[PDB]
Amino acid sequence: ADCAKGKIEFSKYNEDNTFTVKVSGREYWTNRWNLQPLLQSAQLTGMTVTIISNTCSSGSGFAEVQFN
Amino acid sequence: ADCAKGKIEFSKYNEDNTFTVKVSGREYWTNRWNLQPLLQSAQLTGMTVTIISNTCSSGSGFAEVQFN
Amino acid sequence: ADCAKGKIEFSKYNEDNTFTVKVSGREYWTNRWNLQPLLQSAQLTGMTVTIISNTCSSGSGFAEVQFN
Amino acid sequence: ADCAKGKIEFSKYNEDNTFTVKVSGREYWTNRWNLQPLLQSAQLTGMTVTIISNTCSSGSGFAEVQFN
Amino acid sequence: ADCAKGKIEFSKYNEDNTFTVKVSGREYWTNRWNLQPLLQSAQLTGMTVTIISNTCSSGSGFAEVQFN
Ligand SMILES: CCCCO[C@@H]1O[C@H](CO)[C@@H](O[C@@H]2O[C@H](CO)[C@H](O[C@H]3O[C@H](CO)[C@H](O)[C@H](O)[C@H]3O)[C@H](O)[C@H]2O)[C@H](O)[C@H]1O
Ligand SMILES: CCCCO[C@@H]1O[C@H](CO)[C@@H](O[C@@H]2O[C@H](CO)[C@H](O[C@H]3O[C@H](CO)[C@H](O)[C@H](O)[C@H]3O)[C@H](O)[C@H]2O)[C@H](O)[C@H]1O
Ligand SMILES: CCCCO[C@@H]1O[C@H](CO)[C@@H](O[C@@H]2O[C@H](CO)[C@H](O[C@H]3O[C@H](CO)[C@H](O)[C@H](O)[C@H]3O)[C@H](O)[C@H]2O)[C@H](O)[C@H]1O
Ligand SMILES: OC[C@H]1O[C@H](O[C@@H]2[C@H](O)[C@@H](O)[C@H](O[C@H]3[C@H](O)[C@@H](O)[C@H](O)O[C@@H]3CO)O[C@@H]2CO)[C@H](O)[C@@H](O)[C@H]1O
Ligand SMILES: OC[C@H]1O[C@H](O[C@@H]2[C@H](O)[C@@H](O)[C@H](O[C@H]3[C@H](O)[C@@H](O)[C@H](O)O[C@@H]3CO)O[C@@H]2CO)[C@H](O)[C@@H](O)[C@H]1O
Ligand SMILES: OC[C@H]1O[C@H](O[C@@H]2[C@H](O)[C@@H](O)[C@H](O)O[C@@H]2CO)[C@H](O)[C@@H](O)[C@H]1O
Ligand SMILES: OC[C@H]1O[C@H](O[C@@H]2[C@H](O)[C@@H](O)[C@H](O)O[C@@H]2CO)[C@H](O)[C@@H](O)[C@H]1O
Repeated sequence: ADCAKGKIEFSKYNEDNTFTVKVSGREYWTNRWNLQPLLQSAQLTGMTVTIISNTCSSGSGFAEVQFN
Repeated sequence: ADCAKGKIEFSKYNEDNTFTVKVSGREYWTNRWNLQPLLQSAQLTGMTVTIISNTCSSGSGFAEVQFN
Repeated sequence: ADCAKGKIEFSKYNEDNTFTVKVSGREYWTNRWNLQPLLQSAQLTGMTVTIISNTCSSGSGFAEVQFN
Repeated sequence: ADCAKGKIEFSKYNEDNTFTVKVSGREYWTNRWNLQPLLQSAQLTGMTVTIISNTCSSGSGFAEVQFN
Repeated sequence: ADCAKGKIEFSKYNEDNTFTVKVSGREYWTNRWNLQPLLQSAQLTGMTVTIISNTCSSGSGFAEVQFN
């Protein structure tokens, strides 16, 4: 499902090396290392991202994301 | 063949780690990890890309792309 | 704890491959390779970063950081 | 030898994972993956590059390049 | 010691995978792969870099650098 669509409010590198982004008031994290620079680049340019996952409650993990 | 030439409309990181880009109204995906940052950079800067592949219908894979 | 929140005044690549950033007048270092490009991008763009660690005195290590 | 010195006219990711650039009307390819993002950045900012190799005819391989 | 401080005049990817930068009229090289994208980004944006090493003559190696 499309869990959230919006700008990245903040991003955060976590101690376990996962990466959290806050979109549409909800936080989601991913363990895919390659998405770190891609998500930060979207954040910097103010691009809209769509967090895609089976679980959409805040604090959930995701591994799929559309840029624009 | 040159399947599509134009700016990337959107890109998507897939759960299976492949990467999809939509160019000239058609979607294409690649499994080449090195293309991910090159494609996202082309998207953020509005570079014109030419998706090259023997299969050009929307939903097809590719591994070759020219950046202008 | 939130050790420092501000722009990165300088970053430095160390001989042991760790990376140091100076934020709010204090220096912090991290051994997480993935953070290097993220922290440099933040520095180049003037992003506000929050260094998160249980040890916040100048010269402390960290592995967690929020980008705003 | 200095094979070509000029702006990157176009770059291309090849199916065999090599990367081609066209400079001063000639095509050069490299198998050094680390060069890909460096060459694409030079291309985006319009920086002059000097392709260095012992073989300088169009279609030759290289692994050395000066930026500016 | 602080060997040189200024903008990167040019950078060069070498055949042995090392990376050279020219700062304040002197060339320095490093074998640290991680420094490549950091040094190139510094060069592209005009950041001031300070090359730190015990050997400061042109042609010397380094593995420590500050980005301002
Ligand atoms: C001699 C002719 C026999 C049949 O022709 C081949 O048909 C297949 C269709 O099944 C074609 O395969 C397709 O090739 C394209 C590239 O031309 C794509 O493959 C590339 O991209 C994928 C995904 O990124 C992989 O990286 C492959 O290694 C790439 O080559 C497409 O996914 C693939 O189905 C083939 O081109 C015809 O020659
Ligand atoms: C009397 C109480 C002692 C027990 O508490 C622990 O104390 C130590 C101090 O010696 C704390 O260790 C410090 O933890 C921070 C993060 O909170 C830093 O460690 C992180 O960063 C480094 C460098 O990048 C490494 O990546 C570590 O893996 C990270 O956790 C700091 O460097 C470290 O000294 C500890 O937090 C307390 O629980
Ligand atoms: C010494 C043997 C007699 C002739 O000298 C050598 O001739 C060969 C011609 O086949 C030259 O090989 C060419 O070398 C250049 C660099 O000068 C290119 O090789 C580089 O780039 C490729 C592709 O990226 C690889 O990374 C190589 O490792 C690099 O060295 C070119 O592709 C290659 O054909 C050789 O230089 C002469 O000494
Ligand atoms: O003009 C640059 C060129 O770069 C890429 O091709 C390279 C050489 O130009 C080309 O001669 C060489 O062809 C070889 C293949 O390497 C090999 O895999 C195959 O078995 O034989 C052919 C010769 O028949 O390939 C290198 C790349 O390794 C790029 O593929 C090409 O489109 C063009 O951009
Ligand atoms: O990236 C290349 C290289 O950088 C660092 O080494 C530098 C020089 O390459 C190296 O020659 C030099 O060696 C010095 C020692 O520092 C000094 O203690 C000794 O007495 O004399 C030699 C004289 O050559 O060291 C500098 C760094 O100060 C880095 O240390 C090295 O690992 C490597 O990455
Ligand atoms: O329309 C593009 C899609 O690309 C990816 O899927 C492809 C292919 O289209 C599909 O049939 C196959 O099952 O998986 C491929 C990836 O390995 C994405 O996964 C899709 O979401 C579309 O973007
Ligand atoms: O002037 C800097 C040079 O850096 C690289 O060479 C260094 C060093 O200068 C040289 O003496 C040694 O043999 O190799 C080093 C790299 O491992 C480049 O190879 C040179 O072309 C210069 O750029």
